[PDB]
Amino acid sequence: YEGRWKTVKVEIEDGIAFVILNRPEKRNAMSPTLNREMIDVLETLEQDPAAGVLVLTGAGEAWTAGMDLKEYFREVDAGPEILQEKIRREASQWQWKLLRMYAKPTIAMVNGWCFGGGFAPLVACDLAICADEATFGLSEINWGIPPGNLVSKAMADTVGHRQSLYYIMTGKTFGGQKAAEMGLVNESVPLAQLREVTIELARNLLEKNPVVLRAAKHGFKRCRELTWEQNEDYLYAKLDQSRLLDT
Amino acid sequence: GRWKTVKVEIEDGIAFVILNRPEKRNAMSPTLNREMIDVLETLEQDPAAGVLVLTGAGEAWTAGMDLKEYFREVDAGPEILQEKIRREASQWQWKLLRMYAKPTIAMVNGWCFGGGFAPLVACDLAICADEATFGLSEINWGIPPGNLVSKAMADTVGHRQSLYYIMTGKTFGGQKAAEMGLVNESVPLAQLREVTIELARNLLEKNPVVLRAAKHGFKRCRELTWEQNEDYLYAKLDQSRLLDTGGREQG
Amino acid sequence: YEGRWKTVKVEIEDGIAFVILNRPEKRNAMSPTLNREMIDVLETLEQDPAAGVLVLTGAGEAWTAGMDLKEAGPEILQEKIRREASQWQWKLLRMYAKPTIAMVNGWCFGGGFAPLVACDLAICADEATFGLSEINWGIPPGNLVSKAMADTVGHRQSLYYIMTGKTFGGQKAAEMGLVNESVPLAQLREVTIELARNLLEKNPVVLRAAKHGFKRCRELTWEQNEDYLYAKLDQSRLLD
Amino acid sequence: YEGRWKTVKVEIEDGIAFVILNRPERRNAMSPTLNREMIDVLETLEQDPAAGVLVLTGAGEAWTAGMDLKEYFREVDAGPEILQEKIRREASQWQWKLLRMYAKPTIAMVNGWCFGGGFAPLVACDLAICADEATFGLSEINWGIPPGNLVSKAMADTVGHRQSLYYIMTGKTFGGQKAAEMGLVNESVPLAQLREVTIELARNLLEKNPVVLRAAKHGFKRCRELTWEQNEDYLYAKLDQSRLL
Amino acid sequence: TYEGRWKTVKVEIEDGIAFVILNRPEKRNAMSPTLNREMIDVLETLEQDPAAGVLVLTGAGEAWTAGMDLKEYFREVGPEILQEKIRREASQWQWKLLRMYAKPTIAMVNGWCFGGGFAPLVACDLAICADEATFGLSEINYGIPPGNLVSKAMADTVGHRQSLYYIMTGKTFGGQKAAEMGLVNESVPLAQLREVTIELARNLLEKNPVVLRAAKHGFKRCRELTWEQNEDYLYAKLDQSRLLD
Amino acid sequence: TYEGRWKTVKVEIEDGIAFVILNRPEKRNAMSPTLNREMIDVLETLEQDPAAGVLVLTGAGEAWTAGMDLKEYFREVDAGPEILQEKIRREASQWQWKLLRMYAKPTIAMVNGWCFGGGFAPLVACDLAICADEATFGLSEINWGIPPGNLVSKAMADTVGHRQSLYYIMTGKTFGGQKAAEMGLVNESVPLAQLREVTIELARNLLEKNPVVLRAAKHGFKRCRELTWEQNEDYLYAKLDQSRLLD
Ligand SMILES: CC(=O)SCCNC(=O)CCNC(=O)[C@H](O)C(C)(C)COP(=O)(O)OP(=O)(O)OC[C@H]1O[C@@H](n2cnc3c(N)ncnc32)[C@H](O)[C@@H]1OP(=O)(O)O
Ligand SMILES: CC(=O)SCCNC(=O)CCNC(=O)[C@H](O)C(C)(C)COP(=O)(O)OP(=O)(O)OC[C@H]1O[C@@H](n2cnc3c(N)ncnc32)[C@H](O)[C@@H]1OP(=O)(O)O
Ligand SMILES: CC(=O)SCCNC(=O)CCNC(=O)[C@H](O)C(C)(C)COP(=O)(O)OP(=O)(O)OC[C@H]1O[C@@H](n2cnc3c(N)ncnc32)[C@H](O)[C@@H]1OP(=O)(O)O
Ligand SMILES: CC(=O)SCCNC(=O)CCNC(=O)[C@H](O)C(C)(C)COP(=O)(O)OP(=O)(O)OC[C@H]1O[C@@H](n2cnc3c(N)ncnc32)[C@H](O)[C@@H]1OP(=O)(O)O
Ligand SMILES: CC(=O)SCCNC(=O)CCNC(=O)[C@H](O)C(C)(C)COP(=O)(O)OP(=O)(O)OC[C@H]1O[C@@H](n2cnc3c(N)ncnc32)[C@H](O)[C@@H]1OP(=O)(O)O
Ligand SMILES: COc1cc(C=O)ccc1O
Repeated sequence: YEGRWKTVKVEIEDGIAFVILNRPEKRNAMSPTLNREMIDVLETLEQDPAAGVLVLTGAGEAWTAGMDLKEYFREVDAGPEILQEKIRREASQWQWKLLRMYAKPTIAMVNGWCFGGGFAPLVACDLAICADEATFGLSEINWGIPPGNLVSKAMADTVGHRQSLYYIMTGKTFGGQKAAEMGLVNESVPLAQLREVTIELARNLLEKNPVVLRAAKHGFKRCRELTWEQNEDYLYAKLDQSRLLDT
Repeated sequence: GRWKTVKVEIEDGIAFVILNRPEKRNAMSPTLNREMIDVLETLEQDPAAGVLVLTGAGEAWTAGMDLKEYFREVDAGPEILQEKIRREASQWQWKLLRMYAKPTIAMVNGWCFGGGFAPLVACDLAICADEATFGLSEINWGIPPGNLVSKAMADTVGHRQSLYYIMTGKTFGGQKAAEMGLVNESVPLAQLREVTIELARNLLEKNPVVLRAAKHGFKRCRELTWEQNEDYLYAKLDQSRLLDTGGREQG
Repeated sequence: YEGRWKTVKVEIEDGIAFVILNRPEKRNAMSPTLNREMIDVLETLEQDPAAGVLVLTGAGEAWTAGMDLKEAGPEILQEKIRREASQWQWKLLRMYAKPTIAMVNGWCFGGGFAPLVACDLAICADEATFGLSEINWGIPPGNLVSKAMADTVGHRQSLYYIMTGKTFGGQKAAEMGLVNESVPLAQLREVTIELARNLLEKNPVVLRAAKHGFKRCRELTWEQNEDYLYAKLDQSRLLD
Repeated sequence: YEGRWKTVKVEIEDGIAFVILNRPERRNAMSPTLNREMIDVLETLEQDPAAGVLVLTGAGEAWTAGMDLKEYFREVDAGPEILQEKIRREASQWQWKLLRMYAKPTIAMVNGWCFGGGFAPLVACDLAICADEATFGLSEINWGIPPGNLVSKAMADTVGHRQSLYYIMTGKTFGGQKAAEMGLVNESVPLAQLREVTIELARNLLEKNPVVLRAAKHGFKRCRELTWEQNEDYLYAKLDQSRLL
Repeated sequence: TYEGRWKTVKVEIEDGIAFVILNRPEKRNAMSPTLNREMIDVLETLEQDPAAGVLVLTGAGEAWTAGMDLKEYFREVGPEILQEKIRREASQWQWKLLRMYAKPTIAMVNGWCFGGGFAPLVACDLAICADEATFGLSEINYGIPPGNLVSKAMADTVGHRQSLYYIMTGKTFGGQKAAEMGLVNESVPLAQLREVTIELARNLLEKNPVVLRAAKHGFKRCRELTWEQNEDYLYAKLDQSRLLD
Repeated sequence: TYEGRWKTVKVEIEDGIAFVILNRPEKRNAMSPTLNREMIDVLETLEQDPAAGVLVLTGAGEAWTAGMDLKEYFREVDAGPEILQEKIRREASQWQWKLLRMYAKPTIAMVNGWCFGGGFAPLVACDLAICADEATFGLSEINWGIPPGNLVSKAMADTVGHRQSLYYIMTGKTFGGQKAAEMGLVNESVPLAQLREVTIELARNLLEKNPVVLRAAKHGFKRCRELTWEQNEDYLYAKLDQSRLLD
């Protein structure tokens, strides 16, 4: 994995795969290059047995500062309209299509700045711990666009109706304690203890049968979309599928 | 003096829509309903108005549906009159209001009961007075919550707490309303107007069409799957770029 | 109702029907027998004018320690066994005719979460312990357990407790929104009763419309609900 | 109602309110005037006990040639955005917001051309009889737009998946017989028999209790959206609402 | 044997085919609450009976079912709460147990099918009728909208325009029209009804029962789910089938 | 030239029409994990290729497709790691409907022959379909001892009536091209000798449309099925306006 990707670094320690967004000089802004590389990282790590749990984090002071306004636009305008379709799909592909129902447990370790488009993979990640010192913001409004991709849904899934509208509509920033209070993350802790808390959580997840864990996490995310009567069918099916697959 | 039961004041781009039946604690009559439609429709076309703040005259925000004024009409006409009277209440309370073209803030200055919860939650954001008292009194009056009241709770207040207040009909204060997610914030009545106006000013700074796309998109995306939203939210983004004449000039 | 059921007791006092899960020796673990009796209990108390409100609680230290793992046959029996669990836990309970309160006096694990959340309201003891232990036993949550969490507990929290299987006490359950409130055990029965009596002062048909409407409206758009809620209100006025 | 509206006529006979789109010189294209008049028509006939069933039909050769290319699109598109959104909302308001769950039974009586945007109120009307000679078309694609407003959903509700995509994607026209065969309408008959057949259906409808008829038709259109288990609750509520009212 | 076991219903099993015979022919198999309760017991019993691999729901005499029993419902109902129970019992067998029943089910519609009979007709997986069978949603003419899951049964099997026509008019229709509309798989002469049904039952009996159950259930659920929801759901059913088989 | 490019598929473009030919006719175009991976590549490639205006999905030889490859797609995957199964299923879904159902360009299935089981997903993902009278269809899954996997049962639900769908799923009975057209599974059935001509005529019609506009129209229709009227008022107007932008 060393030197494999230009904009991401992967460090696998004893079952825990740290996936590190690695454009710290651009505050880990999500360029099309990065989107395409994160797709390869998630696919590759899915099939790597040494990666039992994934921790998504950022190099330097940012977690991610959102979409790369420059490189995204640079590539999009260099091509015909239909290029935008491909470029948008690639962002969705790693941010949540692969990530939201990922085969392996995932934890967002939010060490610093998290803006705009970063909310989608933040929520696609199963659980999330952040630094008190981290700063969040849905700054789309202040740039003259509504939240794009699945950002507004990420909010809708995790943060109350009123709170979600306040932050989307104002673009106002908030810290890690506020993010845990509003339910965006599981926990906010001082940055000095971020890695410790995250690793403790990752090892607790490593204790469980991966196939059983997958059945439980996926079934929970899906169940929110189904009625009780539909869930009776769906949730038992996931139960039974787990039993078949769990080996 | 355009409306009998509602006053509108526009200052620096903020339209204060003031429910104006204080003698009745701003209860919602069919007249009020009909006039609120006209108000929302009027203000929508008013380039001077960039944010709406929905508040009450006197001590109440609204004490809810005016039940005498409702029966006055419903029992003087055939069954089908009820259809029209309900459509009119819904029309301003949420059909126009929930997905309103312009940003909306409920400034809950006081009493908020019953049917008041629907326009409350229809309003995008809400700041109340600490001193405000809310309640879902419907149950003690012998009816389940009418109109969209129960959905308004569902959208903003946890399952357990929603059931509790619907089932018991117990009242709660602004702090507890903030706590449960019904409103954004609760502040002392003495600071309610200034707090709402600073929020309102923030919102006037935003591109209107873009704010519209953002707030509508959020409310609708709650109903859709992630994969349905991929399609819907990008559509709202692209629509916002077209309709905003405007410009989006970050870039 | 004395002596009527092997694994449950019903005790009615002045409109309040206490339904007491009664296998203390196995921490009120839910067996096929218990499931069948609970169906009978629910159907009976429905038609009994003496029960105005049901409070679902547990004998001894447990509320319920979840499905009974010991209490094998042809494949088709599993269909019936699963259906019987569902039938009382939420098919009858979630939209029950009468107001229901869970009184969580102690241990609440696994499959207990389903009737916990089907119960309309819930008060628990500070000393009670809850957990979604499924994961530690090697199954995801069965039946309606995960949806039960989805309805009451935030996304992050739900996933945390489901994925880790970590236990939490009464105060945390109230803070998460799992139950309405947590009181010391010493005051659980009194606080529960005060709530029950409050609900007993309502018109039952109206209360029913109100609590059914709210649970269903969560599933419907605002436009659907304009139709559905007014329908429930009018149905209420008919059934008076 | 004689001379009440500029672009629509209402002629009531024996409990049947014939609502006639009345711009035959513009093939009944739906302009902002017509849209606003149609709202007033719907609201008025709702409260008029003389009207027991509405028959939606068109003066001249057309049922409706769709939205007014000039007055609804071209003149508006250039004007204030906020007015555009209001104009769209007014089109919806009569075409389906009031019409799809209308208090009273509704029949579209499709005497001729039906294009584009006419498909929304077509499907909002409970039942529909067209003439064999009527021609239908989702011509939007050929005019450079996808179908606007609720037109696509009007198709989705009544015409199977492959046929809907076919007619939306090609914009090919189809006659009344094909319209009945695909499920867009209930029946197609020669134009010479259209009024008779439609009146006979209206008379059947007029024999039913209005409130019960409302509960049944509303309930059906809503139930398509709900699960069986949600429907147990909802449909029994509609039945009980019906008994109350 | 189940001979003489129930008052209003008969079960006769031949070679794995369980004929469930609605048996109040003097009352055209009207569904009283006694019949509803007995049907609950029948479904629960046949579920666990390995002799029964497929269930065929038919009616004694000239009716399949004339719908809900007017007299015996309106009788057994005061106190209000009793209606809750009676309505449940009706739903319990008609579709709560039946629609997602563990074994494959076939409606064999030999005659009259009205009103409330539509719920179990469509809960049954497949259906064959006689050309001579007559159907109608007479609820409108009795002054109630269709109750229970009747309107959804229609919504699942019959096109939008046709369902509204029949619901709003209450008009009757024969076996051939029932098949044309999609309400049943096939209409055949009465003399061929039993053997066609049996031929189909024999085909179903040849399948792996657990697999058949996954397949029929997953189809009916998938109608309610989006494609992305069904990727998850349908693989879960497949994998569940592989476990349980 | 796409000549020689993929092992198990061919692309031939004539005048804006990209014929995508499933090409294992000696295996009746059974869909192996190789063919699935390659079809993902084909669709991403053709999406960005302005020479391709409309895709026609068809089979070499006597088959359209005989369904998933029992040997390469089921048997051999079953012998592999569990986590591999996850990727294999995803890669089948990826070309069959995740890219294909809302594909950017118009699609037509040209069903020249056998179409079984797994075939039904990409059959209905394709916007339009013409088949030969001589083609034979079947949901054979039940007779191999599985329920329909992947999206097959949803493909049937979207296109074929409730009664007919259960009948064919439950019995496993085959049916011909005319009956496929009658049931709503395809748009039309013609003799095989005319299949190509009729398909190209349709494709030529489709190529006259503004692609961005055609895309909005077919996508909006598919999605509107899932939404209520009030929802569609929002969504369908968003599609119309997005179209006016990108157009
Ligand atoms: C669609 C959406 O995602 S909307 C969200 C878009 N992103 C944002 O609104 C956040 C934008 N960035 C910021 O607010 C600031 O960069 C912060 C708070 C993240 C960091 O502040 P600072 O520590 O003062 O660093 P600074 O602003 O100098 O940025 C460092 C470099 O990162 C670049 N950068 C930061 N964020 C982005 C971004 N989203 N896209 C592209 N470049 C970025 C900066 O332009 C700067 O470039 P340069 O020094 O090579 O010219
Ligand atoms: C499908 C689902 O519901 S997920 C499973 C959810 N439930 C659980 O994880 C709980 C399992 N049980 C426990 O963890 C413990 O019994 C506790 C914490 C509830 C209480 O523990 P203690 O106070 O130490 O008492 P203890 O464990 O000895 O319980 C005594 C009896 O209860 C029985 N019991 C408790 N829960 C269950 C159960 N869920 N199934 C079967 N038996 C149970 C024990 O087997 C034991 O039986 P015995 O006396 O014949 O040997
Ligand atoms: C979303 C939408 O609704 S997109 C638009 C969809 N509508 C259509 O495609 C139909 C367009 N119209 C036509 O194709 C034809 O007019 C037909 C087939 C209906 C009738 O054809 P003809 O009998 O030959 O009449 P003709 O085309 O000359 O129209 C006669 C008058 O009606 C007008 N007219 C017809 N349709 C419309 C329309 N949709 N909007 C505005 N005016 C219309 C014509 O402009 C002409 O008026 P004018 O001479 O004052 O300019
Ligand atoms: C809620 C719902 O399901 S809506 C009610 C649905 N049913 C209907 O609309 C039709 C009711 N019945 C009929 O129309 C006719 O009985 C038919 C067409 C089924 C058969 O007609 P006929 O063969 O001429 O027989 P007839 O009308 O004499 O009925 C025979 C007996 O069955 C009884 N019966 C038939 N249907 C019902 C019913 N739904 N409920 C109670 N009794 C019924 C009749 O009252 C009659 O009783 P009797 O001889 O003991 O006095
Ligand atoms: C979920 C799913 O998709 S399960 C798969 C469902 N598919 C089916 O039920 C169809 C299976 N195939 C058949 O029934 C037949 O092969 C038919 C009707 C399509 C064509 O029959 P024929 O013309 O007699 O050709 P035949 O059966 O000899 O097939 C030719 C070769 O294709 C292979 N083949 C055909 N279908 C498949 C398939 N689905 N998977 C793997 N290999 C296949 C055969 O094994 C044979 O291989 P061989 O020559 O290497 O031994
Ligand atoms: C496209 O993948 C699959 C298709 C099928 C069709 O029956 C079954 C299992 C699968 O994995």
